[PDB]
Amino acid sequence: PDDPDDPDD
Ligand code: NA
Ligand code: NA
Ligand code: NA
Repeated sequence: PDDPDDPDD
């Protein structure tokens, strides 16, 4: 969730 390019984060 913290990383707008990474659906898992
Ligand atoms: Na994300
Ligand atoms: Na950030
Ligand atoms: Na990233």
